[PDB]
Amino acid sequence: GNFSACTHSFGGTRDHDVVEEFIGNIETYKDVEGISDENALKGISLLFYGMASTWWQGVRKEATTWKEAIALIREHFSPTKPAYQIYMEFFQNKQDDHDPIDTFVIQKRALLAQLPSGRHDEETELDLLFGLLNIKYRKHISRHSVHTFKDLLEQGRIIEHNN
Amino acid sequence: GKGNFSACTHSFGGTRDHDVVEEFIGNIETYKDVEGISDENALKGISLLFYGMASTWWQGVRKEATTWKEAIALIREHFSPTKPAYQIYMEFFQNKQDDHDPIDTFVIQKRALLAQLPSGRHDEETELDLLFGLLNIKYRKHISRHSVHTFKDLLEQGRIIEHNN
Ligand SMILES: [Cl-]
Ligand SMILES: [Cl-]
Ligand SMILES: [Cl-]
Ligand code: NA
Ligand code: NA
Repeated sequence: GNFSACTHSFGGTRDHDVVEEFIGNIETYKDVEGISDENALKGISLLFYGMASTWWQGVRKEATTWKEAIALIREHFSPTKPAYQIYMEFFQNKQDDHDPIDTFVIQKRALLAQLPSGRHDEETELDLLFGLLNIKYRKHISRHSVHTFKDLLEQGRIIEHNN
Repeated sequence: GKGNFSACTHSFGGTRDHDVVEEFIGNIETYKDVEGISDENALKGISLLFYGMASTWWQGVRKEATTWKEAIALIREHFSPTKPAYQIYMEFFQNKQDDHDPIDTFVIQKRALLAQLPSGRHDEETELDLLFGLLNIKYRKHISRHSVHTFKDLLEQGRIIEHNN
């Protein structure tokens, strides 16, 4: 009753649906066979082979609960762009002299939409963006004069129309 | 009785001092409450409370302040001397860790900026995400993002690399 009879296995395939299917299968097996969280944690290494086994050897001390073991599998194997990479790319290029504010804001908010969904509110997102705006706009627009991207775009478009 | 600030003894000239701003806001909130002035009327009468730079400032922003609450938030935002968050982020991302900057002084310079943002805005995981891309390849070869959870972990692992090299 520790997964020694379980026919599900995971080798480290970096495929979201494969990871969710595996996690779903072992949660079901655990529930149907009446395995405790503590025993599921002590037996989970029986379900890994290849790269997943080498991986588990490296992280198992971090998994103090069954729930943390499941979170480690999702975090490590479900593929995503690392947040640190998104921030670096966000700060890599300032707004050009001839790039209008709408397309500049679209591209930047597109990078912000790659970060975890609940992490930043619109105020924080505006703070991240505001320093990259062209000096042409910041001469007219105080950070304290805008609360939303829509406020910023409304003032920026007026500036563009008056050139 | 009063419907305006004509009997208020408090005024603000634009001193960029957090304690002065909070004292002024507290004093006009007390007067407003004692005289039973509504939010809407306090906003219509607020210009009497400003002189000098604060008067010129208010002339320039008053259209943005559609409520008393928004007026008070604009005073706090404009007169509390702080580096604005957007400038903190730009300065943070301006310099990568050089080949000769060790982990202690790199982390200290970056924490000096992060400590100027609102205390509850970013948890340590988010602060490490902001930092990690700026770390020199000397550290990133040996230190995986998934392997550090705290600045203490990062400092401990970076010092081992330095002790070896
Ligand atoms: Cl079993
Ligand atoms: Cl006062
Ligand atoms: Cl501060
Ligand atoms: Na302005
Ligand atoms: Na407003």
